[PDB]
Amino acid sequence: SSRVIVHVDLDCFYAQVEMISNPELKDKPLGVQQKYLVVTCNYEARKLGVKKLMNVRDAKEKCPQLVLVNGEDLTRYREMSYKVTELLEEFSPVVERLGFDENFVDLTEMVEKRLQQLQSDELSAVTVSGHVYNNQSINLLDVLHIRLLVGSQIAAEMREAMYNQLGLTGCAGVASNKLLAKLVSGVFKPNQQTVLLPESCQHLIHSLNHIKEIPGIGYKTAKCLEALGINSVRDLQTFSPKILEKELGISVAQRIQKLSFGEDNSPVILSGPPQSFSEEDSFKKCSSEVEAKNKIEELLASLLNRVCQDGRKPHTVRLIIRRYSSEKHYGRESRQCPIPSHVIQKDVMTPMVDILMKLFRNMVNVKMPFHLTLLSVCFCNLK
DNA sequence: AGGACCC
DNA sequence: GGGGTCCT
Ligand SMILES: Nc1ccn([C@H]2C[C@H](O)[C@@H](COP(=O)(O)OP(=O)(O)OP(=O)(O)O)O2)c(=O)n1
Ligand SMILES: [Mg+2]
Ligand SMILES: [Mg+2]
Ligand SMILES: [Mg+2]
Ligand code: NA
Repeated sequence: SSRVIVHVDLDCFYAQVEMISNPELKDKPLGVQQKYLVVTCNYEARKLGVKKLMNVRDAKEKCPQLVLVNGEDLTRYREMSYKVTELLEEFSPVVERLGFDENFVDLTEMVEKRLQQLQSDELSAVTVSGHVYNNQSINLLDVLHIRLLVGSQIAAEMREAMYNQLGLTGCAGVASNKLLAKLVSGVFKPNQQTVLLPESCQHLIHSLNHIKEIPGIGYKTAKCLEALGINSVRDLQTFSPKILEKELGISVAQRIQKLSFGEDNSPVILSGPPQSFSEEDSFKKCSSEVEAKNKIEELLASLLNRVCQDGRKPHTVRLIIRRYSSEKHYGRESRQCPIPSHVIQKDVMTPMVDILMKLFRNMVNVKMPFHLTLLSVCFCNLK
């Protein structure tokens, strides 16, 4: 039952894609901009003080000569992200995506099949590729260490193929489960890889300084733990299971406390094609109102091409909006409805827009002043 | 339809 | 910001 899981995580992904298109940017500090946001930047910019998700002002001041490129259209990042998953799928079919630039692959079978092929006296020649977390000593007679080192060799083949075939560099983490592979993959960056031997697990988990650093504990849950006086990984590990459940539900409570020890039994699952296709536009009060028709028509036009290009067809459409002000929860609202079977045919635009516009009015009272900062359209329930 | 999480 | 996943 012991697995060897690899987590691959590309370097500064959007900036990396822009640097490749336009090598004139290869040596300049570079930031990818969406509205007033520097969503990410290359490693030249992270030297000069720029952070991911820093607004343009803080970043131009921290680095005046920061070159900026617009990254609001994700089409190119999207396309590259699938070329990566597809290439990893040649190694093992079951690849799980997490966002546009991370993949997990279960290497156990590949590892076992490579071990099956080594003769008695070349087992002792097995070596690591890249870093060993916490510099831990290898024990060549420990079969778990052996299988992890073969895992590290496979990861280095995957990184070399991504570079040689797609021009992309990234990091990899090899460990016994997904949580640990993903934590260890960030230890040496950019463009490096690390393997976690089982004895250093507690060390890696206790190296985190904030409980939100655990994948699966987000903004909301962390705020609730903070309020319970839970602040370190160890505070979570040792806190009352009963009380935790009462304050967060058997579900959230029991999975996070498990994660706090480094335990994660979830399988790597095959992502395959996408479950939804969406586009959004953000703006400052631009919409009020029914020119949204324009706005909604443009989203729709690009979305229609994507779903067309996909070749499965969608059966539900949804419209998402967001309303202006204030310090409270500015949550989104939406309306969905099925797409008429006759329309399921890829004129199209006109009845698709009529539908969206109806969903629009259902949400917004057109008789008073509107109040909108976001329009989004989603196609889903693909079939 | 909303919400939590991820990138 | 501009995307995604799955759950209640
Ligand atoms: N809240 C977020 C997080 C990420 N991204 C985008 C920008 C990144 O280029 C890409 C990958 O996210 P990562 O967190 O892996 O960030 P990077 O790949 O840019 O940097 P690193 O080298 O730290 O992985 O997803 C985004 O738009 N919004
Ligand atoms: Mg990442
Ligand atoms: Mg990355
Ligand atoms: Mg991915
Ligand atoms: Na987290």
